[PDB]
Amino acid sequence: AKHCGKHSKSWNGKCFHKKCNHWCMEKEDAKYGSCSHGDCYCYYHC
Repeated sequence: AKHCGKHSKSWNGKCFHKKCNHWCMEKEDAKYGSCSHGDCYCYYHC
C-alpha cells in the first residue's frame, strides 16, 4: 500500500479527521486526510 503523506507544515488550529480530509482534498487534491500527532496529514497518491 502506497500512502503518500504530506509533510504537515500546514498549520491548523484543531485537528479533526473529517475536516482534515475535506481540507486536504480541497487544498491539494488529497485523497484523504488523517490526523496524526494531532496534525492534519494530507495523503496523496504517487
